[PDB]
Amino acid sequence: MANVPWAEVCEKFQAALALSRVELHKNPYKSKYSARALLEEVKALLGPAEGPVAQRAVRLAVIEFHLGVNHIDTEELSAGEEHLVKCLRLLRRYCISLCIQAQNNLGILWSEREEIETAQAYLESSEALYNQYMKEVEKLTEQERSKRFEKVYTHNLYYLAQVYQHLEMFEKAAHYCHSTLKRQLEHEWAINAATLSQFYINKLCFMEARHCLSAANVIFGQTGKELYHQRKGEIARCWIKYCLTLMQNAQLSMQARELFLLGQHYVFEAKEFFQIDGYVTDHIEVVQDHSALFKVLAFFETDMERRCKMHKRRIAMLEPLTVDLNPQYYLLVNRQIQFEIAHAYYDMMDLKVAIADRLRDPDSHIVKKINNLNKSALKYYQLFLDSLRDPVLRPAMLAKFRVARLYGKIITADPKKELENLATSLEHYKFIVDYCEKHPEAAQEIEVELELSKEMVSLLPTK
Repeated sequence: MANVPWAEVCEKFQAALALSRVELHKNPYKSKYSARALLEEVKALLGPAEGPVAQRAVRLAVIEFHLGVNHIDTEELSAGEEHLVKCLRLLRRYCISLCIQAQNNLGILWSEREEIETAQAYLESSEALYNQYMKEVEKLTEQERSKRFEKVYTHNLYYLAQVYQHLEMFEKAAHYCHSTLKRQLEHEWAINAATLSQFYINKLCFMEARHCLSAANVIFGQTGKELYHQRKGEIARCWIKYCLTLMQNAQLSMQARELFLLGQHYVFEAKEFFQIDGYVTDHIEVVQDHSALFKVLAFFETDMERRCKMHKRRIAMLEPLTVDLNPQYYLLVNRQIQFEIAHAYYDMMDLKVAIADRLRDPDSHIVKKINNLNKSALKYYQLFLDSLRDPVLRPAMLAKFRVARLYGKIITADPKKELENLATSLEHYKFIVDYCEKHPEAAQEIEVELELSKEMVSLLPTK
């Protein structure tokens, strides 16, 4: 009886790799266990009871890899981690192939472990050994022993980017997954381009964002081609990040018309695909960003009126979609859309006071439009307080100031209703401030303004 020759280890390699490869397809309670039983039969066939004879070293390294895949098959990886760290110690005492296989095993076990600090420390040590390899002091190859190193480099870099994005670490993780995108398109990419564009939204450089993002669009066009599509939601979030980039560029510009034209084309194609791909919550977000871009995209005086009735038609298309279901989720999104229509009525009232400042106020159709708008906004604020119990510092104070101005300037009734309405607004925020015991931001000067208003409307209508 001699030792294990090359033919026996090659037929064992072929059999084990072929059955594990046809088992990882996942076309069951025993077939995966039959692959694990064959591999533990090889484990018993090992029999452990320059350097030494390299056949034993190669077979122990590949059987440590097979023990690791058996442990990830059985989800009891403690003995697998023990055997692999002993393999790491014996390869330290005992190079390309062994260290890259040990590093892939370490990466997959510390990705299984989900402990952040140990996984990131082991990934930094494998990266340090990678930089040491870049320092640099057979029969049937895949591609010159280079394609295997290429794919495990991309896999290890994507997994360390995942461990880094489990932390905050945004700049270095973003650079690392951009390197994975470059290394992949030189030889999941939609979500990786999505988080690149989201980080660049969090950043300030948008030209490189548009460069890599249009590269993502043209490789979506030239992907080349089953059941799990996900492209609808993926480019839906891409259109979402497109309008968020439009939001931040309009915000930095406001605090020419080519932005209007690109907004027209991109949000038109976006709204077309958003009508294609569902939805309920996505459509709430759609009319949210549509109304918000209609607020931020200001042109002129007479251009404001058509834009206001445009986003009024937008919220009038929002409204009858969520009437039939009505969960408490509808109550929460009803509170958000009442805040949105409150902002829309604030913009409409700025339009109306500009019109009353520059043009004639007591005209018939203008009075009809403003009293219809006042009645609809009173109903909308009635629903907004119906979100509160009829029988956190910023939006409550903003809603109080908005309903205080609504109590103030919209009526020309018998001259006591506006006075009692501003009085109850003052007492409402007095109850708010003795209920919260906290200091406000602008409500103190709007309270002293409403107190002086209480004095002058206590004096002047009586005269």
